[PDB]
Amino acid sequence: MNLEVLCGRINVENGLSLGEPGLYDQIYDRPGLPDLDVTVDATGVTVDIGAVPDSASQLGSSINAGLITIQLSEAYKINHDFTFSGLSKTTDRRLSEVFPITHDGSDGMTPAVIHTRLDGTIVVVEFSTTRSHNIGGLEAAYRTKIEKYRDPISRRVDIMENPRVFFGVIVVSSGGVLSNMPLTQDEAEELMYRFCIANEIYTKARSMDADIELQKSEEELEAISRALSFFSLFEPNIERVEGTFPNSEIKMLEQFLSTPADVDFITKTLKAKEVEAYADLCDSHYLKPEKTIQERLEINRCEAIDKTQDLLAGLHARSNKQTSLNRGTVKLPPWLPKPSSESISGFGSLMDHGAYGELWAKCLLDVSLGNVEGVVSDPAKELDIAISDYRRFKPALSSSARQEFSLQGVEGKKWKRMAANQKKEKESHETLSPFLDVEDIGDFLTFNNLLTDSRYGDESIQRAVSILLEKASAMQDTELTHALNDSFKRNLSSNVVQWSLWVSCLAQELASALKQHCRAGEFIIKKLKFWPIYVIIKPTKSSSHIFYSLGIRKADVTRRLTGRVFSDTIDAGEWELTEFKSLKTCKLTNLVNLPCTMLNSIAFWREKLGVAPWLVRKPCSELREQVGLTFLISLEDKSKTEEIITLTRYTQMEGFVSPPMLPKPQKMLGKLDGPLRTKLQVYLLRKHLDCMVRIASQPFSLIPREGRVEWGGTFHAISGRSTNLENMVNSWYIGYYKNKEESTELNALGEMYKKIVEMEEDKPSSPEFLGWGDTDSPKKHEFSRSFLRAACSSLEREIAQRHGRQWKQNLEERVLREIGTKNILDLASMKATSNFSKDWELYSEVQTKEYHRSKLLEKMATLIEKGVMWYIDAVGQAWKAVLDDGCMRICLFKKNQHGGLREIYVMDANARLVQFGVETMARCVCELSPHETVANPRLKNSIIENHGLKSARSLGPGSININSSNDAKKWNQGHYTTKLALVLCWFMPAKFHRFIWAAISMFRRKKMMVDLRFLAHLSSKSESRSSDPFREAMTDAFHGNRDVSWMDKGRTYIKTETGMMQGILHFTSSLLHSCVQSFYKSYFVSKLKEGYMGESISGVVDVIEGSDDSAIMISIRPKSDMDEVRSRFFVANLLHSVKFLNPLFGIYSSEKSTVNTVYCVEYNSEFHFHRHLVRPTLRWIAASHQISETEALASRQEDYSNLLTQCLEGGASFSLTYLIQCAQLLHHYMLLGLCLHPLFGTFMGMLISDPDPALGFFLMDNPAFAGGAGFRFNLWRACKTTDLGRKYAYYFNEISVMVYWGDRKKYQALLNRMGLPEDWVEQIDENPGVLYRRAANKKELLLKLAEKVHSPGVTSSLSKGHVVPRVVAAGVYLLSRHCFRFSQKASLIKLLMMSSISAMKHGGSLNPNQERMLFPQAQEYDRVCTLLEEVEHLTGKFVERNIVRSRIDCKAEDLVSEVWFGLKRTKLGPRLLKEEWDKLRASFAWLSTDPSETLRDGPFLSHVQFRNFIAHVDSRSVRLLGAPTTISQVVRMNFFPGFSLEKSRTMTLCLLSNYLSSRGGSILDQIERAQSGTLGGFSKPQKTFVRPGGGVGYKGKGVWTGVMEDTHVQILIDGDGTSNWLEEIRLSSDARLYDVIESIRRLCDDLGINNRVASAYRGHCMVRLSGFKIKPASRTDGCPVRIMPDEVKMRVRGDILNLSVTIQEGRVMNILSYR
RNA sequence: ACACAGAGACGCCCAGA
RNA sequence: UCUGGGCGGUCUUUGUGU
Ligand SMILES: O=c1ccn([C@@H]2O[C@H](COP(=O)(O)NP(=O)(O)OP(=O)(O)O)[C@@H](O)[C@H]2O)c(=O)[nH]1
Ligand SMILES: [Mg+2]
Repeated sequence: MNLEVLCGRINVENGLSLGEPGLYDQIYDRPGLPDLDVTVDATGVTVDIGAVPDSASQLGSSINAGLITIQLSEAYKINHDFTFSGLSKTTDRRLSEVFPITHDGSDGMTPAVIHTRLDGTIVVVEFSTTRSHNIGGLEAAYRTKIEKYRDPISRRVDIMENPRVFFGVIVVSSGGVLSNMPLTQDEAEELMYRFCIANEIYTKARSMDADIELQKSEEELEAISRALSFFSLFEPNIERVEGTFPNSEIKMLEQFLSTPADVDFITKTLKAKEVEAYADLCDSHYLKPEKTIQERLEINRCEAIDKTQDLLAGLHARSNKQTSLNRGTVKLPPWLPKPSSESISGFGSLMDHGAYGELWAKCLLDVSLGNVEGVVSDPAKELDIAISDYRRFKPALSSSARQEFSLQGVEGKKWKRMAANQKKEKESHETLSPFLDVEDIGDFLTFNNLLTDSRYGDESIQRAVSILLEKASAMQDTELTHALNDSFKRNLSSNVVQWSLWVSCLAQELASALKQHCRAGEFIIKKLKFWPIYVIIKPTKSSSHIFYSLGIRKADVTRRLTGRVFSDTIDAGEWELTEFKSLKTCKLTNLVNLPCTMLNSIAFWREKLGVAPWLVRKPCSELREQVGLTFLISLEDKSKTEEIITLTRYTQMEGFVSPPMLPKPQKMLGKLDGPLRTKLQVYLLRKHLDCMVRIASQPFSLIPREGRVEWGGTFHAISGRSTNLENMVNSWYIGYYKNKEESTELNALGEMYKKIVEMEEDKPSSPEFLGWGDTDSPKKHEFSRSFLRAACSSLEREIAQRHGRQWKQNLEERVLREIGTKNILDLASMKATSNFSKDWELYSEVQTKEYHRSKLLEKMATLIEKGVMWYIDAVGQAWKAVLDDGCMRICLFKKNQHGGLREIYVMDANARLVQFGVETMARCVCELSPHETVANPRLKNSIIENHGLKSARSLGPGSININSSNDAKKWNQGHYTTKLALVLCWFMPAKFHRFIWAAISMFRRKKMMVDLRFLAHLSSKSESRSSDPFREAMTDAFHGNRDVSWMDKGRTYIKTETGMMQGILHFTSSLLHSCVQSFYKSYFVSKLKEGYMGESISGVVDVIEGSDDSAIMISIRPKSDMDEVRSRFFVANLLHSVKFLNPLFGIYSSEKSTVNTVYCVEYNSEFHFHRHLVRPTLRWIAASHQISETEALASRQEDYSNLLTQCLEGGASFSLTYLIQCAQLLHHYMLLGLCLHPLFGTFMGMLISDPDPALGFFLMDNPAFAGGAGFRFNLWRACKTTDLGRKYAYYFNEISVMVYWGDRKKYQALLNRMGLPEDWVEQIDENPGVLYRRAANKKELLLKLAEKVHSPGVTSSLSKGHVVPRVVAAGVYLLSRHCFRFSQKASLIKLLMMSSISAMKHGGSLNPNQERMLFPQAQEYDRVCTLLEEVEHLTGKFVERNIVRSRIDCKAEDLVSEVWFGLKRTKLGPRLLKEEWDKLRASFAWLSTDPSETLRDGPFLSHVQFRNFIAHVDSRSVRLLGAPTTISQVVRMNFFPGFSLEKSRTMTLCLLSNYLSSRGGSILDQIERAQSGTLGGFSKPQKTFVRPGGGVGYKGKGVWTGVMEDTHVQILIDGDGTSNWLEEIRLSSDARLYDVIESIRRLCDDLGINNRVASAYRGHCMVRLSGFKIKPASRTDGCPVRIMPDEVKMRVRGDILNLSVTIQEGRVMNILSYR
């Protein structure tokens, strides 16, 4: 309506004013809604408006009741345009036209109505519209708009004299209209009615997928616009880029894009590599001349024997050549005493039994003469501290004793220069000969007494564990849990676990003593709390060695562990003593975790051999061998020890190689080099050599049975005993029992510097093979441009075929959106960033200063403080800094892995911002690839599974499948970082090239810090005498005696030009490997088409690729016996030619690859053996004890639950899950101070009073469904069935026990460097909308940063390695010194008494309101709890080798945000919105539309707690392994292997029974929640005028929108009065196209639909669908298959079962009715 | 004792003889 | 080379992705 009257009524007097916000609610009565007929075209959406329904209150003058139309591009403002079009005047002007330019960057955006004709003013009446149901969101919108538009106007005020400006804001919502210019109630009513009718139009229009998936709002368009503006105005100064980085000319990119691939070179090179591969495969694999398989195997065995003997001779020639040595693998005594109690006759016989005897006697004399206090803590003294709220001796050791101790490292620094110490040091470096006699290790492994019963079931430690386990099982006390508990007791009464108990106690007590220091000659003596073993301890410091000597009376040792693998013990008169041994912080974790490790090992290797936990059987040879091997690996904890058994997987996968090809296990002799320093290493190496000889002698026998393919003849990697396939795969994985987190000494940092340099120094001198020309015999780091063009074109063809034509525009828009939506804060994280700069280059200046890495969060917050809020506004500054620097800065360390040796690089702050854009670009490009899995996880378990279906469909029954599991070597340093730029720039638009090329061109000069301490100890070592050229290379490179290109005179860095870094260009290299795999796929299809005699071989080829590990799968069908051999030969040639085709692409095939394997593939350690999927369970079983350093006590339990779930999903039965949860309980209580605190039993007794998990109680899963339910499920069960619910209800009615680690010394400092305000809580409270959205301004980003830094995740992120020793070192004072915090400092005994004195003031239970508030998922918890009583006793039968994968399965966050702030986040319409909000109000009565009303009248003081509450309100799904009512089936099948415990038609019958019985609520919602589909209806009801039509109406238009099989089915329908036909069809999920088509046709024929009329649309399309049949997407005719609430009458028909779902016309549609 | 085809660690900072 | 004392979320130490 009129604007001049609205403008002229205001009068400006002095200057700029904001006005007064007037709020006008609904005052006058409102009519209904006019009749609206909306139709969506291919170019616009148009509305016909009917008569206004009886405007008795003069409301509706603005509407015209005629015809209106809008565009698709203008549709997203369908409210903001149509509501406000009466006041809209076409101006297209900015204030910059009427005000002089102040150069503030505000000269381009039109700010809505800016009517100027009032005495020379500008008003800028700027407009808005919201869906808020309250005032708080309206106030937030007003504040956001005024903050957006206030500052530039005030900046532009002062340019002219006497300003007259008067800015204003209008906001319209359903609840009312708030403004600031003078407005009367009538036009406010008009605007609100226009808003209601426009919202109705928008609701009708939201049944169109062109608008549902349209751009959300102006935020996405503005992000795309700013990204476009940055990308079109970014000058990287390319001449400088060429001047400072090598190989940075644009001409490489121009010639790659312009000059096509030379077909003649490709044709010549392919036949050259084909004949080379044929010659190599004949020569190496013995085909010329012709021979049988047997003699081929014998001569391959001869080659293997010769190669192993050559390696043995080479290792023996560099050793000390000794065939006998007395060395113990386990350096701990074999004592297994009987612990009784605290027990602190010729004490002179120890003096003359050596130096250790002298020390022990002169210590025990001080013990007897001195004070008992100090050795152990008195219970009374510790109890006197909690309620009321170390022994050191200096013996005069002799010179001989001091020298003997210094020989073993005790005070060895002072006696370094003596002759004996120097001789010991010289002999220490000697390598052991491989021919050393190690028969004792094999004798111990084969025969031992580790699993024999120890008979201490009535022991106090076992009594404590038993009572705690009985209390944990008291709430579930049935027969099955009792049987498995008794089995755990038997596993706790073995000899090995009883030895491990006192060993773990010693390790934990050493970890406690690691923080103590002693003077020269002082020692610390203690007694084990249970066992009568005395420990003498020499502490140096925490980061150095701890020394210990053990002593025990000869009468207290009841029995010993058999075997000669133990170190010699000194035999004195009445005591047995052990020499001084050393440990470190890293080595203690394995010894702490020892009894749990043995318990889990016994459980796993007991069930894997087929004996039940509840059966009694004597241990066999192989079980003892596996347990002893695990014991020795855990006790030794050395990298070279586990490397040999790690390589056994790659060695033993070669036994699956099919003819014609021989097994090649002797290719791994290259990685088996290196010195051997222990007897166990020698034994493992010889067993590995024997395994290679046995593998080369005979392959694994692949037997085709009646319905499945099986493998026989498989055997253990080390012990060599014949076992099953699963046992072999698991035995490949015993080497991960070593700790990941191994502290690396400085002397090992040099050798890991080799891999950076040893491949850099061989850079080719000519860069004309680095991307310029073509080469048929390429050196490493070189590649062919033509081959890269061919592979890139092949992947381009694949992407265009899969995602339709003009896909580059979609890729451009998604890349622009992804870049624009990124802010500064998302890249801020608690990951380490480098601090290396130009000031750190010269060692002559940084010799004293020590280098510390900073946090990325701190630097990103520093950039936030400087007024940088968007990501694109920092990349330019980062590139300016990097280009001025001239190089990219990197700092290194070592990865704490198991698979080998690996260096890890860390960027500075500048390079990360540049790398992030390229990373997102490459990820978005790889998302289009149909065989890339790094960005598409769903393809990991899809391509392998669907290959069988494709082979069955295309080739039919009887298909031979041949696989190749390729792995690349040196994936990072091999790729010269010009290939990746070319590959990325092939797929990207033309205007994005000049940033992609630059950002990747900075990887060609890498500037890497080396360790400063390494430089300090190398500077004073200018003379080197090592038998390795790299050591002297480092020495004279640092000292400048020679010239190298990778280190200069006195520089703290190394230069690296060739190669990328690890994972830094992960997605781009994934794209490159996808291109290579696509080229190989096309080439393989071509060769299978051209045949071998000219007759084609009918076969299917598909490839999968990740980062460097790929797999090629080829299924072929021979037609005869003679054809099969030739076809297998041809396929073997094709799969072998990749090893020579890869160097043309610069990829080097490793010896880790297993080529030409039938019915077997490995991709990501996921071994697919035909229809039997194999996972290594031992990795997750060994992963069940590393926990994160957390502050709350229950968080330890939830971490244990997470690790337990990880162990369950790896393929473990529920019995192992229960047993390893028992071991987790034991581990948690030992960390609580079970073996280090005198006051545990009383603590134990106090847990009689209260089983509170927050106070230190461990909850246990139900043994039938253990691991699959979280910790919160156990908490819920305990609250319902025990008295814990009373305590929780009392605590809630009154208104958790958490401990600070280091009292937040670092955290607070991390706060103080940021400078964040301490008053941010009220700023969050006053604008509730700062969350639930992303960001809009600098202040809200700062507030979100302050919210991020005050989070549990960032709190539990400053923890360092060796978490278990640091946790257990606090176990001596966790109970009896004030360390916990309650919701000041108080000991946990005090917390238990405070809980106990309030236990008398307890009553009732948890009402439904509190348990719904606290325990949000209670419904499915009860549903899964009520499905467990059907099987409760050990009743069943023994009847598994068919293990496959199985899976077991609006929300309030969107609802609250939409209601309170009007942000579109829900699919549901207004009716369902009101219904869901009413249900949420029924859930919590304190909720209200006003945010302030909910804040003030709620239990949360500020909005952040409310936000975390809503986040915690909002599904748990678990993946298992087993054979192919579902819950009952998987529980019955997955309890124990081979043992049973006592479209889907069945689901359709269940739904029908529910419909006839009406057990639940709406049957439509029950069907939808059951994942069945077929729910929806019309939105244009096919307008019906008169009967003469074909069904009265059925003419003109019509759309059916609904959900079937989780899709957005939006079938367009149209009739001409004589027939009805579909027009366009849209689908969301393309999982099962054929079943969806069948269901669609079945729905269609019930109403009557013809597909004769094809279409009128020839645009973008993925599949074109003719009549009831799939056709090619663009051939002819068809229709464009496109990928992007009331129940009144369910009557039935006759003679057929029917469900009347008649939506808007007299025809019945069927859901699942049928006959 | 740990690390290593001999680079390290086996204590480190403080005023006093 | 001795004398007194002080020393822990110490440092080493943890990157790119899923
Ligand atoms: O922790 C990791 C592990 C793997 N990766 C990335 O994944 C790649 C493959 O991981 P990889 O174990 O195969 N190492 P690679 O350099 O290929 O040599 P090799 O072990 O002999 O085959 C590596 O080259 C890294 O780029 C990481 O970035 N971080
Ligand atoms: Mg690899």
